[PDB]
Amino acid sequence: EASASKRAIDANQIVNRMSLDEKLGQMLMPDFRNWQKEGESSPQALTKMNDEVASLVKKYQFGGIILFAENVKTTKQTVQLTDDYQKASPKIPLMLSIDQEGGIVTRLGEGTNFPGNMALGAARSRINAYQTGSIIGKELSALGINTDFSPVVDINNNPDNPVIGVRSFSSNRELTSRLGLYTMKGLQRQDIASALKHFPGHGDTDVDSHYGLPLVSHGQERLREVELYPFQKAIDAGADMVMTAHVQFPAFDDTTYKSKLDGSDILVPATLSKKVMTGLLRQEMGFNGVIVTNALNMKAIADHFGQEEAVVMAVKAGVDIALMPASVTSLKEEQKFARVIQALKEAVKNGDIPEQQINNSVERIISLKIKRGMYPARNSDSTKEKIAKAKKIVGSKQHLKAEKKLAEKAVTVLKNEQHTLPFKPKKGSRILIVAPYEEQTASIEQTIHDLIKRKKIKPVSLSKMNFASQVFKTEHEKQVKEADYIITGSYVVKNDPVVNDGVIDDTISDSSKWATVFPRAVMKAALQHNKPFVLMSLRNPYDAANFEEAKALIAVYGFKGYANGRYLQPNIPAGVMAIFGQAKPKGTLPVDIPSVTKPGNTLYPLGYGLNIKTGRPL
Ligand SMILES: CC(=O)N[C@@H]1[C@@H](O[C@H](C)C(=O)O)[C@H](O[C@@H]2O[C@H](CO)[C@@H](O)[C@H](O)[C@H]2NC(C)=O)[C@@H](CO)O[C@@H]1O
Repeated sequence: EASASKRAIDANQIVNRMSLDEKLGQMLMPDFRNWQKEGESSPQALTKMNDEVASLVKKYQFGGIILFAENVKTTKQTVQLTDDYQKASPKIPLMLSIDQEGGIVTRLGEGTNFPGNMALGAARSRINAYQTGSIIGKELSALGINTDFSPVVDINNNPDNPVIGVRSFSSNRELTSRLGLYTMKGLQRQDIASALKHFPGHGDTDVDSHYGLPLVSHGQERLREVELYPFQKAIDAGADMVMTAHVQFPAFDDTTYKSKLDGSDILVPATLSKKVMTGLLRQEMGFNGVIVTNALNMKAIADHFGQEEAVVMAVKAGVDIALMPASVTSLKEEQKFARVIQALKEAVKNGDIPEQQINNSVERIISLKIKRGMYPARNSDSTKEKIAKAKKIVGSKQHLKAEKKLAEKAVTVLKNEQHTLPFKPKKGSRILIVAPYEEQTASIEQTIHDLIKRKKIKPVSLSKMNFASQVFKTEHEKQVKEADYIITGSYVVKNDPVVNDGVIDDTISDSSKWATVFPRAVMKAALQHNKPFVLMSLRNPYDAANFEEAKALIAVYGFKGYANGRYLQPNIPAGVMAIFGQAKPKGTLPVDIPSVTKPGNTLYPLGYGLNIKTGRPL
């Protein structure tokens, strides 16, 4: 009430005293993922502050830094790094931001990973998203990280989407909106600034904006009804920030520019559109929080617009923060920042960007820093004290317990005929573990090893088969014939098996098609030899359509395995626990699964999921 009124006035008074260089500095958020010091031969992961990076923070007075996995490998190192970044910031504390989404996008080396957004979708309950946001937020807070670029509220209603997929809650706008809203609230309750992404909605692309500039051709009515819906709900409920999409939406803005690549005309990406960022987001939708660009180093921008140019265009469009405006990995490259600043200055001096617009943007940034307790600094503990506290919080047993429950709830049973599941092996049974990569067979193996040690199943022998880039051969059939039980993980991004007249082609010997051909070959051999067989879908669940013949089929919505003594995601263990009757899946599909054998039909509908014991829909 009065705090918000005081905050706006304080932000105004503070910005009125800043020089233009200081104001423009606040609007930049670089990364320093890697760094090459004086005397070093090439850039390496920046895990510890040095005086070279600190001097650039002091010189350019950035508003924030985005951190990547390279920068946050251990809790102890992270707390030291964020303290050191704040010590380097000469006047205003930094936003220190990160992509700790959960599931398949996480960064913290020792943090709790969580099963991810589509898993939260499968589990349905919005309180689970709140708990996820809250725990991630608590971990980030302990680490001195104050901004999370989460939640993704893109709606994955194009199954071929290669960049969103299980990063989305759902193909349904209400489920996505509800879980996005509660993620955001959980983060904010821990005083973490939360950014909705990617506006105005990246869900219906089949092109990755990392590698090319995607186009969404839907009309305004559809965009308002679907894409914009979860953004509006979270904006109305007090979203702090919104990250843009480098994606073309001609229904909102058909302005074109001459590409710097091929000289051709290209539709403006939303990030650089005044109609989208000011007309729609700011004015129509009433968002007055911080608008941050998607990363400006991505091909969707960098291919077609110059480096300085993209930053200037983004600010002209109405964004408040330019994310990763230039890549500087040594002091020899530091003028890149000076050139971005000078380009912004010229735009202000010529009136192309009124100085008042700069003031308003910096006031938003400062206001957010005050609102979330970044400014002034709240914590008077020593770094040693902060480290000790964070080591008890980040990846804590309580957090691991919560992660396990959520991952297990999310497991979605799609088929279980004649009680194929749970597997109940006799002593000495041979279990064949089949998955694309060694980390995935290792995750399944370790989980089973733990079950044996904890006397949950009888002792069994385990063999592994890693099938990425392989073609199913006699040696593989022999292993199938020798097994008593077979667990196979399937991994797809875009599910594109070759099918003719309703028949999936199993005659394909091109090893590059391994993802859609090899698991089917294992199934076929297992069924032919009357072997208990379960297929676990590991990434996008659409591959469930590749296994209509199977008697047992589950989806876990997360594919990362086990490496260096650590589970990189909880999803595979949760699925293995379900397979052996040691967890209760409660998942229902948060997307439709299109039929592969009958194109244009839905094989499994949104909301479908079985009770593993009874076979009745949940
Ligand atoms: C490991 C790593 O550094 N990845 C990043 C990208 O992050 C995404 C989330 C990933 O791991 O797949 C990053 O992608 C974009 O950039 C923003 C900042 O990281 C993200 O917040 C944003 O969500 C993401 N945009 C989309 C559409 O996913 C990318 C940008 O250069 O750099 C690495 O690939």
